[PDB]
Amino acid sequence: EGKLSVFAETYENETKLALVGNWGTTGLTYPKFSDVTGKIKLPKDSFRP
Repeated sequence: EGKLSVFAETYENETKLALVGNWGTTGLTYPKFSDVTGKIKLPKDSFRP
């Protein structure tokens, strides 16, 4: 009953644009997308059915 569904999880990673008060995925020494550990890379488009 209802919608039976399975869930996937990822984290988005942004950093300051050379510490100017702004931010984005550039100037980033870490993975653009990651797991909860912060080191494991998990792109939003790396996931498949």
